[PDB]
Amino acid sequence: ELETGRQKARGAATRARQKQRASLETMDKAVQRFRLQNPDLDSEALLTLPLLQLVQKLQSGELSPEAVFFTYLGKAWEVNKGTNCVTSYLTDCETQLSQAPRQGLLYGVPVSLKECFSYKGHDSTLGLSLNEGMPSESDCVVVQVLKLQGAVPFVHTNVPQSMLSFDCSNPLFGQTMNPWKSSKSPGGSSGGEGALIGSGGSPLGLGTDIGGSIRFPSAFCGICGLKPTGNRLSKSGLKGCVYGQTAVQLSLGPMARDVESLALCLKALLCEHLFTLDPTVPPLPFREEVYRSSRPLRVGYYETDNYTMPSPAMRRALIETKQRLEAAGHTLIPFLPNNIPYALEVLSAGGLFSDGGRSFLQNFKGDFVDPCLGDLILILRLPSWFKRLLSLLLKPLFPRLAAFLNSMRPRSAEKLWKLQHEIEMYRQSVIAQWKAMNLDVLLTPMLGPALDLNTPGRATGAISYTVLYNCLDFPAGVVPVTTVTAEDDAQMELYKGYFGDIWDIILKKAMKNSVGLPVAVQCVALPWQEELCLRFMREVEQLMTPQKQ
Amino acid sequence: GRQKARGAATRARQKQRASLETMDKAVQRFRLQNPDLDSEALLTLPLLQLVQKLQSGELSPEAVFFTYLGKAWEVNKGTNCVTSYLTDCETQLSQAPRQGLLYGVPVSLKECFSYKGHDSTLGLSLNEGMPSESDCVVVQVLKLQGAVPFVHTNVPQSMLSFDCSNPLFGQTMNPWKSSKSPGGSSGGEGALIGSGGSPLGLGTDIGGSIRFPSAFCGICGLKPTGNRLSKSGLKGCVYGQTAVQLSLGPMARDVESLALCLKALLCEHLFTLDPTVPPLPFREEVYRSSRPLRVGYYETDNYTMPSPAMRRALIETKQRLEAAGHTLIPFLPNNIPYALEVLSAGGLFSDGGRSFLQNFKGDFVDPCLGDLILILRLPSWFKRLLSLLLKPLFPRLAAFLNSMRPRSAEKLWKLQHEIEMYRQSVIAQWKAMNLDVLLTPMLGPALDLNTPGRATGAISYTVLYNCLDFPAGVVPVTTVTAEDDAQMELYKGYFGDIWDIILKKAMKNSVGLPVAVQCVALPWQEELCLRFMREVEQLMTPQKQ
Repeated sequence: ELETGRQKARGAATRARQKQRASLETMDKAVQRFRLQNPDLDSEALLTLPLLQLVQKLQSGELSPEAVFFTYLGKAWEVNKGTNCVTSYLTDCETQLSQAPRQGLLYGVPVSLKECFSYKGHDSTLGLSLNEGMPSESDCVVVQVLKLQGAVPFVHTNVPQSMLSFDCSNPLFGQTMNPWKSSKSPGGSSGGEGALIGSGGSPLGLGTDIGGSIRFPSAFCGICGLKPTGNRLSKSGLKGCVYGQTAVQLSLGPMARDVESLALCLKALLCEHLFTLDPTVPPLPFREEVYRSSRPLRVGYYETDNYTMPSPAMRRALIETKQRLEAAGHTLIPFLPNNIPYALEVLSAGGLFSDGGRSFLQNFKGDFVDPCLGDLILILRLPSWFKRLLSLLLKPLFPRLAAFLNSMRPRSAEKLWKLQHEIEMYRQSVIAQWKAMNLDVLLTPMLGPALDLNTPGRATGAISYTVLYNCLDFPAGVVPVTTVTAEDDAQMELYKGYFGDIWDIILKKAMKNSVGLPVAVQCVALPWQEELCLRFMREVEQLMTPQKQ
Repeated sequence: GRQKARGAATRARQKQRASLETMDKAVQRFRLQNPDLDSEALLTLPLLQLVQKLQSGELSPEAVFFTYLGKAWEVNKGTNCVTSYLTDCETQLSQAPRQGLLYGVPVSLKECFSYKGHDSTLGLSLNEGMPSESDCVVVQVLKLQGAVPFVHTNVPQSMLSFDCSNPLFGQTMNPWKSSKSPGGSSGGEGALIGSGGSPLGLGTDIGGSIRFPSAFCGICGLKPTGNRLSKSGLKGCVYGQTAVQLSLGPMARDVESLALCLKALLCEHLFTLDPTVPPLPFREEVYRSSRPLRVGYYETDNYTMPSPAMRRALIETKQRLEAAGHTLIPFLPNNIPYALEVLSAGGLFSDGGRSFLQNFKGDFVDPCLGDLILILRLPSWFKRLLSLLLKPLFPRLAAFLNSMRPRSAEKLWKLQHEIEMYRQSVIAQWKAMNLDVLLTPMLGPALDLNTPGRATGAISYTVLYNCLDFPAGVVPVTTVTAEDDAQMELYKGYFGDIWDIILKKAMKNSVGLPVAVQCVALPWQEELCLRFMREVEQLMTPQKQ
């Protein structure tokens, strides 16, 4: 196919960057006009309040919806100067401020949206040139339900190009940076949400997750998030670059400063509004008594998946939370899901690249390839025979690289059926394993601390803690527990990895210079048991960081 | 290479013979020891009253079990629907949980519902002599709810048919007319329940397998949303096909029995034993509701011309629904030919049926399957060649034959996304008209034996709602009058191809056969679908309530 150059892509970028500048300029001029009429307002007293108190003050009338909106809008503008997390300001959000239903459970709460969520008259670019100049006709289902619950969506946050990366850079809107350290990644693909919420710019945000896209940004930026069962929320109206892929399940969920906020958001979304607008979502209301329950829990755990070697901080975080849960009265049981290498190398990789990434590569024609994507584009473009040959060559010395590369080959519809059946069986397998040890819930090390910029796309193996539960389709949440100590960073010199392939070499360098950065833990429950998962997350939060309760 | 098949067929016939002999000796023992017991009053009792007398202790579980077992054995003589007698039942009978909602209730299972120590042959050789080492999930919950599964019921070969014959156990017959097919693939269940051999049964449905036998034999059936109930442990031909949703559901004499069955399944035990199933309890408030309904309806899908019996059945219920204060609204799903020919056909045969064909290595092809097997065996270049050669003459056959060609994984995604968009487009219409529920004709009456496999276009009324993945249920509303049967001489179809020809002959000579109607609701609204079925039953056959 004839080369079309980069001209159309270059023009798109400048247009996108302008829409970015104009958004920020409108925000600034809107908040300066508010402060010229309300100098009395205390910003810091407002901005430090937890979402639960904030929302109940909006209800009591002690705080006006205009006050909370323009303070957070101002905070958002300020944190954006150092992080670059906002791509667009939602123009007609001020008309929503006045229309907001007073009885709505999220009344007057400013909510941030990952760019993939479509908003009327706005681009969902995904960092992809061919998607710019393409305003959405409608608000997507979840946006509509947020609005109906009194919430105020106000910003689109940055993604990495295409969203198939856990970094946060794209040739259109640039690179998002971690609010704790300029050199570090905020995570991805919901990275903008991580940088914004993490630095106090938003009390609540929404992201998507297919391989760790909610949990990576949450852990890297020291906030918490929840990836629920795939079809617990409406996926309707969401921009993606590949459609009709059901093997590995894509899901969306809340990201917030504390877990109590997450359970509020989940309760707000799970209502008649959602179930009517998207009838394909099972009408499962938020089970309150399960979330509030204070019974002792049988908690499974592991210190390592025996695939990606945890950092000393990850290991330390896991053991510390494991020990404090035993002291709390919970029974802790060693548990490790069988055949993890299988789940990732053939089930996950194969489920995401069944077509050999052909449909995926369509979005990159005549476009730039952002450096934060690594060689993923270069590798996927190679012919099937070359992917096979290279895989066989690599198999003796580099086993991980071999199996991943082989699964990125196109197969028939027949072999897709086989694959989807094998995922169903593996799901049944881990559930059986789960029940035999009679677990309530599961505790997992969460990848951390934040990796250096432009490294995540070169260390794919690190998704082995997150993508496992998109494949299994289990509700999985992430909660911050500790920060990197000086002792933790020194031990990184004595980090070898389990395989010693080029992924481990890059990951060893990426986690250095990380003192004072946050490290999180992962909480996992059985499918449809997100209220159980939140209850467990609430416990973990209470024992590790009790300031948030 | 037919030695294996002849052996498998011989062995299966011995097991079926011994199954029936065990049954006979068991019922003769109980009848002689309990001669005082009134069997006739027992069998005509509606299931709701039957469990009520069982929970109160007015009737014993031993009483209801062997009374039904005797009837099952007797009706089997004219239908050939029982494939196997599940011997564990007699010990499980004594060990039934007293608190269970289905305590002492005998349940009949389709052969694909795997039961410990028994085969799920599906009419294939390669599955004979391979007993299940485990009860499937739904079978477990039934037992945990006090139910007693007693028999395995016959299916057409490979289960991809709405007839009911296989080389192992032979042909199943409609309990109303010997020359008629009982429908399929839950054909055994249709015949058994249809003549009072069982109060309750379980079937599967990929394209009408619950709704065809229920309509043909004159009983109630429900096809829920694919994943409302646990599919774990079910035997099938091809695994991993998710585009067109496979569903399982109850089959019984009245809709009240279906609701009681669904309430029993939608419990703690099902959700614990299969956590992949969304824990949606049975919403009593919805099923029991009596608010007027905005009812969508159509008399024809403009793809398969309904029989005069069908058309009358549709309008009559529509009329009584209007008379009962329900507002009736003309409604038709968009692009039905597109949904059948490219989506539904392509969904089931994305791989050209290669995986389906593997089960037929060295096996007999039952006449009831028609030309399906040799048509699939054709190479894709030749499937394509015939496709656009037949295109000018018979578009239906041409568009089906093309959709039975192998695709790449890339092409499946494209097709899966088209199914997701179509599902959203039909919902968009549904909301635009503000519908509660949808009324649909149900292909009937029963077709003659060996013609369902030669009239593939007749799946139109059923398969569409597997493609949409909507809860759909049938309720018998009328019977074929000689007047209706006479008008079948004027039936032409919309295309006049062989599918229209075979169907014209097959539906003839049907006086006295049951005609049903179809109730459709939105995904996960099974209890609303049952509420509608309850209404349709009450207005058309008030004696059932």
